[PDB]
Amino acid sequence: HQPLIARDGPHPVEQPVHNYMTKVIDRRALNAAFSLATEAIALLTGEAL
Amino acid sequence: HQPLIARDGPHPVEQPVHNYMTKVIDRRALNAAFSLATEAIALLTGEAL
Repeated sequence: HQPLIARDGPHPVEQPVHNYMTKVIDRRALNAAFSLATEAIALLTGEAL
Repeated sequence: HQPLIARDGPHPVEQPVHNYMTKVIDRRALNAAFSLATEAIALLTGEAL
């Protein structure tokens, strides 16, 4: 809401202005990288023992 | 396990490595001696007293 200042004399008259605006987000879908090993995750998570 | 940063972008999902580093031992000898004369063998033993 942009304010104004009264101006004297032979001048244009200052009018109260407002500005309404919107944006959008941006995704940029992030990844990672993982590597468990064969004879590893099954062995230590309940496949035998 | 090396520090990884989750990566964005259109790249191929980069190759994940989580392994056990193997290293090479060296063998070093650190040799040391001391003499012992023709005395202190007939001595120290009862042989010459």
